[PDB]
Amino acid sequence: MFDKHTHTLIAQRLDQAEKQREQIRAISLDYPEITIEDAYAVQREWVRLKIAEGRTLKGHKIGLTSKAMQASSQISEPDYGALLDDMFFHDGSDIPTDRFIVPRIEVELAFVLAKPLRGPNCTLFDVYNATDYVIPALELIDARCHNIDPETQRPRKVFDTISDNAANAGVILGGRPIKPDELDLRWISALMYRNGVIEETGVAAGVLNHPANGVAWLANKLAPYDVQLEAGQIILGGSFTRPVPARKGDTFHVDYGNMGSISCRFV
Amino acid sequence: MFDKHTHTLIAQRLDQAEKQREQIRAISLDYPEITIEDAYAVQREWVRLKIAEGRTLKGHKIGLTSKAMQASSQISEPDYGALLDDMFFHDGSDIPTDRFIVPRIEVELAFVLAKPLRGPNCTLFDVYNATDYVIPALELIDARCHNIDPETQRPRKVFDTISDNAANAGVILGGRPIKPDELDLRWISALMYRNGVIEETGVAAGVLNHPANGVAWLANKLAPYDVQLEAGQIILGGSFTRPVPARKGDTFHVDYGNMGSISCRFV
Amino acid sequence: MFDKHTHTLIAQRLDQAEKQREQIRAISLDYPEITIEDAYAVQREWVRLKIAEGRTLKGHKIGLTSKAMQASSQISEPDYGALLDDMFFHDGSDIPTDRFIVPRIEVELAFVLAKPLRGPNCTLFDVYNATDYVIPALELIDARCHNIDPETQRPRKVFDTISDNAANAGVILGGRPIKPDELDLRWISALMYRNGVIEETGVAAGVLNHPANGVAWLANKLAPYDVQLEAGQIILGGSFTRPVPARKGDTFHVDYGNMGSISCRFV
Amino acid sequence: MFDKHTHTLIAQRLDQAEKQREQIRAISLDYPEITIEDAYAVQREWVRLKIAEGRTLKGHKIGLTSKAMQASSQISEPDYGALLDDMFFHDGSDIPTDRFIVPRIEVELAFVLAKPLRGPNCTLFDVYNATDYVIPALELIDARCHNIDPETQRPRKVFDTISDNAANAGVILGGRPIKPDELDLRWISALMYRNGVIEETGVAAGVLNHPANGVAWLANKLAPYDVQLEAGQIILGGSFTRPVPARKGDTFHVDYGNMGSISCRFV
Ligand SMILES: [Mg+2]
Ligand SMILES: [Mg+2]
Ligand SMILES: [Mg+2]
Ligand SMILES: [Mg+2]
Repeated sequence: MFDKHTHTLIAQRLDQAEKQREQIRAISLDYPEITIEDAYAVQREWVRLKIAEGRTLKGHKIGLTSKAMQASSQISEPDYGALLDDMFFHDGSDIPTDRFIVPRIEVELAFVLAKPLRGPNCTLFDVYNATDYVIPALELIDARCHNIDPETQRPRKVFDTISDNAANAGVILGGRPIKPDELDLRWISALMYRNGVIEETGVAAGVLNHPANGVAWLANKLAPYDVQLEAGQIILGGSFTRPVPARKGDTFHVDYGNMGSISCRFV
Repeated sequence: MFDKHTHTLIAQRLDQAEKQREQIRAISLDYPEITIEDAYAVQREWVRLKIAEGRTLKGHKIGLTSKAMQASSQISEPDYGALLDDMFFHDGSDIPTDRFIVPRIEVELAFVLAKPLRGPNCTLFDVYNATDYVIPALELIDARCHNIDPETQRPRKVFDTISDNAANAGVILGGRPIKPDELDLRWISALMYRNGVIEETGVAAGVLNHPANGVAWLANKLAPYDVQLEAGQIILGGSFTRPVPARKGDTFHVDYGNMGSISCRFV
Repeated sequence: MFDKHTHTLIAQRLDQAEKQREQIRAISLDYPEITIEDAYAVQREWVRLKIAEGRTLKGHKIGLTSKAMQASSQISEPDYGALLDDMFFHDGSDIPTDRFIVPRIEVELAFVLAKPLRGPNCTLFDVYNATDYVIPALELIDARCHNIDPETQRPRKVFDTISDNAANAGVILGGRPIKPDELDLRWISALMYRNGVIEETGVAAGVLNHPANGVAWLANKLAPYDVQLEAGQIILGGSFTRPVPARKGDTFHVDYGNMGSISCRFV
Repeated sequence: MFDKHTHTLIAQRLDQAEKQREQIRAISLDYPEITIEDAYAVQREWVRLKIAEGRTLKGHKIGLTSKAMQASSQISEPDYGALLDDMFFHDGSDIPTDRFIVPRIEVELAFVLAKPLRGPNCTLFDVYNATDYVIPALELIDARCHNIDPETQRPRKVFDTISDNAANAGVILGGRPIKPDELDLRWISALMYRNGVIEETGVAAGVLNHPANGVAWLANKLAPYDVQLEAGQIILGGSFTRPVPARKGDTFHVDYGNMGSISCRFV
């Protein structure tokens, strides 16, 4: 494990990559001895830097939820990253494509907390008690590191993703807010349209068998750092679709059936 | 368009590939001038051979329904193949892995016809009127041609798949039979488990915007050949999930919610 | 009744049996005058030892919840055991078969407590008041004593099972969490699949007429020992199916209908 | 295979066994080379004799509808028997215990045919088309052959059960008649009470994955004998519970929830 100053240097390089919209070499290639603990330490430093610049923490996301993507990576559980205020775009918004590098859209559910959640021993049941509203949410993900020879599996890529604030870039909330007990969250389903054609469909149970499961897991991950999920935070639970590339000119419309819809346009 | 003898020659080679469980070189590589008309002519010949051997036509399938698949296959419409009696396995069956080469499982809805459907001008409404029951159905697909050839590493094409009876191999019907009008077919959703873990999820609208659409399209495609979809036939409308590889020892469970489930095990 | 030292030494022998995956002779054959209270004292010592090793108490289970199972065990009421943190597996997990001796799977409902339950005079209504959520739960049960005695061929007795922490080994929570008032718990039903075939089915009322009844009974049983069911504990109420053997390679899928599903694979 | 005369004489012996309520030696022990087809031939002769006496065929039952029951019977498919008019008792009837030898109660769904079903190629969909109503049904089963051989202690075999008209003795229809399309038959569930205590519970999908599947299977089994399922016949599809012994003084109550109940008392 590296000393903090190494984590800070890597964070500064990610920060410049984001600002210039120019990718850097995969962190795990430049730092072949990097550990998962180092990766989260890099993330923490970068988030710290971005908050010092004037951003505010608004929540978190859980990623790498599919067992398939978990299997091919160096780890055997999901990942997480921090959501900042400048990542949020309004339902129906024009999104500036130029701000991103290789943006892709994911289909998720978000949990808006009424009460804090703290580990250890946080459970699904604690999540239900603490959740004010569940609402559909799109995530816009991106990559500040190059991915060389993408067809060749390289498990240590997960360290890059984690360092790179779990690929965070954007969030679009929309549709129908519900109390968590209103209906069975496992069977919420969605159709993702891009430019008027369905590109992906999915069902929420594809996220960790229950789309709220990652929230409890996250609270438990954060506990050792003396961090909790705070009241008012928005927690994105994970995607039940493969991400779909967003290009300038694209319009997205994601239909969650009786849970409403979310739209945006890339300009 | 190749001569009658050449179609039969290709069909016999596909037939040998299936019987021996030994893939042949892509048809498009040995025959670079192959057209889509040729491909269907080859399929017809192979089906003729297999019926002459003692099999019976039980229905048809529609494939290449997604936008991802149509673009990558370089085609602007779906494909189709013929379903024979020996392709059908019972719900909950042991499936002999050794019978197949590279089997993969798809998640579909099947339409069981009470009345014939004939083109041209077959509509979605005709399909509703002619359908006795809709039932969940898994398709087991396979490939008798190499995906990447030993000699040149060149990829397999859409002509190869179509010639190869649209990748047909197996069908597993199960779950809950319904009249077409019982509920909105567009929103039927499914969770595909392999070995207890969700590998894919999907919603039926991902099949041509309405899972009955392919049935009408198919009747219209067959009209020129003086062929119709016959009463009693089972028509598989297309997959709302990417295919998932089946290996010896795998248990599949596909949960269609209020439409029931289908299971099998590869032995 | 035996002295405290004997309870401790029997518990140590069971602990070694579990650790080494090697069964010991039925305790009741070595100790012909063993009482039900002795059996619970052995259980308490074993739980104490495991907690001393760093384990944490997470809840309890109730067993022998059929009049038929009670008759076979020559007892007139259920039994209970303690659930420790290391017994819990995630929904969809690989379960290490080598960790167990003769594992079997049961189908249950779990009660997650928001408030403590203390005897005497704990009622069904107290259980409803104290329960935060009900969630489907599988129990993985095992046996550290021989069922058929190597020397005498005589069978294991209820004293052996109770001493052996009521056959406890594993727990798998999954599916849909509900408030106890959401629907009639009595009519929750389930299909247990092993390797894609239904091995057992059952309905929750098969557990003591109402799956919450065992929880009240348990609180009342524990009162004389100055023990109560604590807030945050998970209480498994009993199986509505006969247990089904788990072997290496087995995939389990348990379908509780509108209450969701739980799966796992033995590896 | 035995000659026709032997089938007749075995049937006469079973007929006397039933009349006298005195078991005979297991047929398979007297006839070690007995085949499944011999067993069905004995059954056919017995049915013929009973009809000659003035009885009328009212339908059929399907048995051994579990993979587990099939394994115990060393068979790879269900069995069947014929239901005669004098086997039917009214809901809430006193049942004369003295008429039977070792009676046991099973919990089933019955299919009342509006149209005939003939093999080969009878499907689930044909069953739905031909079924007028589905109604809960209890089966009273019995055994005219010793389970444990007086001389050798050897057990009864499947050939014995099939010869013995598939253990047929009584049928009790009751509860709520529904059109097959009214609800999902797979999820009909039941609680069997004997003397006010639940002895078994079960769900209809436990019968061959779908309680109508046995009906199609049966039509296909009967086709080679130039027999079909006739309009107006009642077909019992299989038990979703293990049979429960009936003794003089026993009251049975079987609760199918929203499908109604069936009761009887043994006197
Ligand atoms: Mg995401
Ligand atoms: Mg298909
Ligand atoms: Mg249990
Ligand atoms: Mg029966």
